Amino acid sequence: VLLEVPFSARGDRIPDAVAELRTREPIRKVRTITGAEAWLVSSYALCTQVLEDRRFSMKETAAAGAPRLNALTVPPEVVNNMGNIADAGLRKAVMKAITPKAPGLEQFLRDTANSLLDNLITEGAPADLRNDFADPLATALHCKVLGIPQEDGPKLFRSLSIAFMSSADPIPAAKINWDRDIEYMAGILENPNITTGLMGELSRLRKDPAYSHVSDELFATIGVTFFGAGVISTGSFLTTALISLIQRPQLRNLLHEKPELIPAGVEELLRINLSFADGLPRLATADIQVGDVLVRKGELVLVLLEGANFDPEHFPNPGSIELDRPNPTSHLAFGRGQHFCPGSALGRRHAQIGIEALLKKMPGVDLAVPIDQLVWRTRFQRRIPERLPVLW
Ligand code: HEM
Ligand SMILES: Nc1n[nH]c(-c2ccc(O)cc2)c1-c1ccc(O)cc1
Repeated sequence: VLLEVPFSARGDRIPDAVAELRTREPIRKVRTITGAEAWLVSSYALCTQVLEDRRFSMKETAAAGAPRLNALTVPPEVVNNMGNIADAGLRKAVMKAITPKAPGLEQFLRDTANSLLDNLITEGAPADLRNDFADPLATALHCKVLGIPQEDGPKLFRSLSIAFMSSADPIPAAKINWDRDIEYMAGILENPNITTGLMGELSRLRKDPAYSHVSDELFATIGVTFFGAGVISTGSFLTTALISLIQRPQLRNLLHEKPELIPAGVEELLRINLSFADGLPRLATADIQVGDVLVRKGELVLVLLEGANFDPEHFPNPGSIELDRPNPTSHLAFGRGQHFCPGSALGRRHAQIGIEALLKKMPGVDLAVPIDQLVWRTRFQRRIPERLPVLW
């Protein structure tokens, strides 16, 4: 049969297959889990082209009858969430509220990381660094950034193992959790105690005359989607970064010894990250030449981030973490172009502070199981181990 995507849910190694495709056929046809055909793009040059040409549309991926990567877990209008935010005149305000720059926010991240780590040391090895460190760090950060109660984090988080599924078919639970989580965020907008963070800001703008015709549904949706995307993305990235560090003891020791190099190491950890389980989907809105292929209007294109980020033509010795590259932020871990991640700085800070805190508290961190014993989540939009058992 035609080559099927994805190739592997493992987030600890890139398949050899990826370099062979990039060399032989850096754009080629594949079949997705729904049985649709798509073009898989796997070189830095071609990934960048697709991402920088808006005629490859994000929004149009949601059109009825399109070839699909996977089934929607959001309303179709939510695929255009950033466009809807810009159209409501809310982009600057949202972007400002999710920077890691608010007074106290970095200290709160540090404090939270340290407390989680003290609790694991009290309890004794083995510790699970996903469920008991990275994901609670992510969840606490996002409650603080949104201005919502910390104690509401866990129930919101538990929606995410369904919300970020990569399924061939619609998921009944996704609707149940979406509607419940929208109702919660609508209640937050009406709650006078919520005066800080992204929700406190949205709540003020909602009652300002310049935003009187912005819908209550959009305001709630921003809350739900920014919580879910940020939590899943920071928690998953930090988890798989910790694997890459733990398996580079020389690097772990360098960063421990010289923590000022942590921002450069996180940037390399981003470059090499396999967190995104699928290419980023786009729908062609015109006939467009990409390499040796004429992509036709209506066809699905999948931009393979690791294809670009491990391309030796751009990043020589791609599989090695080198802290002195001349082009260190030029990876595609946060995307490129119109839909460049709005949370990028926040994501970087979360990882930096989590890593700094772990290396200080557990300088001897190591896996407590052979690496092949990690259980990789399937049929999900992220690659993540179900547990990350460590000792120190
Ligand atoms: C290390 C952490 C993160 C990584 C690796 C990541 C990665 C990405 C990538 C690759 C995209 C582009 C998707 C595409 O073009 O199809 C994206 C978009 C997005 N990110 Fe992130 N992200 C992270 C953190 C965050 C955070 C913290 C938030 C929010 C608080 C966030 C919110 C979103 C949203 C809302 C979009 C969609 C933007 C659009 O539709 O134009 N991300 N992210
Ligand atoms: N691609 C996705 N899969 N699942 C979601 C999502 C986010 C939060 C939820 O509670 C439910 C689904 C998304 C999502 C997240 C952020 C967006 O701007 C648009 C879509």
